[PDB]
Formats: sequence, structure tokens, C-alpha cells
Amino acid sequence: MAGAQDFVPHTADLAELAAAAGECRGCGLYRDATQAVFGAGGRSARIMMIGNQPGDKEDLAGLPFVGPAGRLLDRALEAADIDRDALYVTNAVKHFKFTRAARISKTPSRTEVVACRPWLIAEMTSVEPDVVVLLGATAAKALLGNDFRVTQHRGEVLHVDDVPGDPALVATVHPSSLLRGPKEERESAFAGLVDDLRVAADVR
Ligand code: SF4
Repeated sequence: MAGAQDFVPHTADLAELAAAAGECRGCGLYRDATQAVFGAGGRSARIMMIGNQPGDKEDLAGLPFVGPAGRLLDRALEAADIDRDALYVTNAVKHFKFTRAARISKTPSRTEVVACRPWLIAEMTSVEPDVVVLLGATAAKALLGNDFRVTQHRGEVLHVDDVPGDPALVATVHPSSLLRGPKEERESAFAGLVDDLRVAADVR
């Protein structure tokens, strides 16, 4: 009776989960958004990556990480030599939350994050990843609690006992943060993202 939970079907099939998410009304965000954006990859993936929400391009492409942030992330994954076939990539909330200016993303509230978390739990349960990479604060707090700071713990192998399957957890920055800033800072941050991805990839 809470959030998206009744919209989630009793199957681990990612195709069926994604179809069902197309119908979710688990919070208000389905109203203005074009469609739900489910994650992508297969259930044998070892590494799950969780961003914050679909962006402008993702909302219309119907897949996660197709915009500039995805291209930067792809460059980081390549530099970490993580095979893109080992990846299931998704977001903490599945409907683009936005405003327009004369589309701009707006932060999902904790309520929206918790409302949508059943989809994320269904994905984690379906994929059974060895490691979950949390890309930025919103994703991290979904799983690690609303007080958690990515800045104080990024690149640490974490395990919290209330997360299904007890996967290793590695929090890092969201790739969108590495698009706007000074070059030396963007280059320094890029190297830290590669580092955090390598930590996650070396689990097991
Ligand atoms: S953001 Fe998540 S909970 Fe809210 S309507 Fe979309 S799929 Fe359902």
C-alpha cells in the first residue's frame, strides 16, 4: 500500500519489470514525464550502477545514460577497463523530474526516492550483483540512509546488512558533476571516478 510497491510484479524478469514500470503511478512523477526509464543490461551482470534519475535525453530515449553524463561515464568505464557487458545500469527514480526555463532536472525528494525504491530492490534481487556503484548523493542515500555523505566515503567498499543479497557497495560522484567545472578540477575528479569504478570492479 506504499509507494510503487503494488505496481511491482512478482517476477525477476527485467523485460516484464520494465513493462510494469511503464504503468507505475507510485508517486506523482509519472504525470509530466514522457515515460518511465527502466534500467538496462542483463541479470548475469556482476556490477550494478545506480544514478539519480533520467535526464532530458533519457526521458525520451527510454534508456539510462544516453546524454553527456553517460558519455563521460562511458569514458571513465573504458579507462577502468570495465566491460560494458558486465553492467546493469539504472536510477534511484525512474521518472524524469523537471522544470522548464524560457528541460532542467529537479531533485527527487526523499519521499519520491522511497516511493520508487521497490523497483530498485526488484532490480537488485533480479540481477544479484556482486557490487553496486552508487553514482551521486541521491542514489547513495536511497540505499545508505538520508544522512550519508558521498564526499566522506566515496571509493570505500561498504556492506550494510539491510540491503538484499548483501552486495558490496561503492559510492562515488555522479558523472554530471564532472561536466561543469574547471579543467584541472574536472581532470582530477575524472581520475577519482576511475579509481572508484576500479575499486568496485575488483570486488571478489
Ligand atoms: S518515479 Fe518511480 S515510483 Fe514514481 S511514478 Fe515513476 S516509477 Fe513510479
